Amino acid sequence: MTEIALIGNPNSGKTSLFNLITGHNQRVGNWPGVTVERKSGLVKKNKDLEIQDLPGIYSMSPYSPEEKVARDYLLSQRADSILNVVDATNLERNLYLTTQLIETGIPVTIALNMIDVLDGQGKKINVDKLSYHLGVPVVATSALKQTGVDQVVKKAAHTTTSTVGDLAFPIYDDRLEAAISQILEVLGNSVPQRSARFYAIKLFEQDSLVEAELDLSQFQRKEIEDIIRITEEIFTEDAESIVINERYAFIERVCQM
Ligand SMILES: Nc1nc2c(ncn2[C@@H]2O[C@H](COP(=O)(O)OP(=O)(O)O)[C@@H](O)[C@H]2O)c(=O)[nH]1
Ligand code: ALF
Ligand SMILES: [K+]
Ligand SMILES: [Mg+2]
Repeated sequence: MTEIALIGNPNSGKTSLFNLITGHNQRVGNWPGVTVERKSGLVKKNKDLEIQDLPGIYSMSPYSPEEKVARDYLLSQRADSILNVVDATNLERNLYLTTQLIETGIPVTIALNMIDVLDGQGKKINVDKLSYHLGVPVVATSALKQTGVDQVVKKAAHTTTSTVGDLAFPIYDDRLEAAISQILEVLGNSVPQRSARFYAIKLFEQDSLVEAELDLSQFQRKEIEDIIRITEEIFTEDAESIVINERYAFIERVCQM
């Protein structure tokens, strides 16, 4: 059983796609926060695949307990594949979560949803260019028009932890990359090897939840803290700002193409 997880911002159309894929009639509403818990189902056209509908999430640093459900599912390493549902009308903001999903080490396939609205707004995105610069497969989809749904399930099924070798993580400012490497060595075996980069960046971000979940040694805590301090002076900017800016700068470079 291949495990595919529907991850994306709230109101991106995850349940709409789920319902089409599974034949289900799970709750779909035109406001953020309808889906509040996990729901599994089998892919109608390919019964070997199990797909998970999860609540909308703005980032892997959750604000509400509903956002925690999606995060915990991915970090528990249950999912073989991340089907990242992206709102094409709000691309830049949706990609902020995308950068974090890749970092989890679970291969990401993008469903570039609501392509119909984008067509009605008189705009077009070079799908192949976006896919190449992002390092992940991209299929333009519409849940309304029922466009590209089967194709994106197909690709997600072929982009799992079992079929993908080395992954293409988003590369940031080289000065931050040095800090990430050092934290990766400090971390050693305190985290899964697959998700190591995700945790390393979140520890640099001083994410309270990650810090508590990992329960790192006093020696590890001192060295990370030292790595952050030095990198802050190099960047002449606070740790949270460095990462936030570096994600959006990466997003900027990808979108212009
Ligand atoms: N126009 C258009 N609307 C969509 C599309 N996908 C979903 N929707 C609509 O987007 C809203 C959000 O749907 P939903 O599945 O609840 O989003 P979710 O919170 O990610 O599960 C609903 O009003 C759907 O009718 C799409 O591809 N095109
Ligand atoms: F905002 Al939702 F499922 F209702 F992501
Ligand atoms: K919704
Ligand atoms: Mg939903």
